[PDB]
Amino acid sequence: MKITVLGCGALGQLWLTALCKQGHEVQGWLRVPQPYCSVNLVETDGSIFNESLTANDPDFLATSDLLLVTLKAWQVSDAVKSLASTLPVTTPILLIHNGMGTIEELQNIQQPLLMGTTTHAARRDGNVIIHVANGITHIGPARQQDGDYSYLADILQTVLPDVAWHNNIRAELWRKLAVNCVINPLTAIWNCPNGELRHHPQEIMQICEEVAAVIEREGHHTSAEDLRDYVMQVIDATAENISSMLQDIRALRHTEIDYINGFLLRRARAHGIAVPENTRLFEMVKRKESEY
Ligand SMILES: Nc1ncnc2c1ncn2[C@@H]1O[C@H](COP(=O)(O)OP(=O)(O)OC[C@H]2O[C@@H](O)[C@H](O)[C@@H]2O)[C@@H](O)[C@H]1OP(=O)(O)O
Repeated sequence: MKITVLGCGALGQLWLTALCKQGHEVQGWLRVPQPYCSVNLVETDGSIFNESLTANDPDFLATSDLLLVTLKAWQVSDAVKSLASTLPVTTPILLIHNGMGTIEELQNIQQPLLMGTTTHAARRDGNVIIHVANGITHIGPARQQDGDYSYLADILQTVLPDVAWHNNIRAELWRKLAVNCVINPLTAIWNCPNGELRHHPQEIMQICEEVAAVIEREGHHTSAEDLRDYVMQVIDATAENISSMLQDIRALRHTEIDYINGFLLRRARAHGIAVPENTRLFEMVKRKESEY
């Protein structure tokens, strides 16, 4: 299959590598055009894939069977809209990122729009990407109009196992969002590893009470206790890690906060829910951001 991968960062190079290894015809797409896309990825078995791949070829884009989008949330919707007039109107667009609210920005996309999440881990070390952990990728329809593109899960399962189609991808994304609304801003504000959050059960539960209220009203049934329990399992699993948001703060990069607690705020507003703690996290990270 012919794929354009938008984003040639860690996740993009993971997908580009896996795709090349199965003989799919690929290119990269870079927001800041460069003559080619550098892929330099060390697999779980220590093998190296180091390859310069085509980038930003509009004819390749125009005949691609899939646009696979691996940008950070705040980069996604502008980049996708800028390509959508070139991409054939039947060609699916699959977004994989953390955070939510890009779909709300892509309502007028005429292409099938899909969203995805994965538990693969790919970490940048220098100019090298390391495939740290294998995992599971779930994809499904982004909006109610988007139909059955499960064939894409069947193809991608042979590229980067495991992949499954989930019509209720949106419920899964909300549950991930709930965890992200806790771990990311608290770690970024407190400049601590994820496991330190254990010591703030009151603040966690309060964030979870707020998120559960919003999720409930969005039509997905959940509990503050269920979200808290999932937050603690994720914290337990990543106790020593430095969060992506804290890494962003430490490196003086723009964060994903507008698509994490920011998105929660926009959805809370729309349902008349008061979210005082999420608001504080959001404003605090925004303050930290505009010191650099
Ligand atoms: N397992 C996953 N499941 C669903 N989404 C994932 C997963 N892993 C990452 N992503 C997301 O894809 C988007 C792109 O992530 P990367 O490929 O890591 O971005 P990029 O490579 O541009 O940035 C990575 C290097 O350059 C810095 O921007 C960053 O801190 C890192 O050292 C973000 O929303 C990234 O999420 P986040 O910003 O790392 O929380």
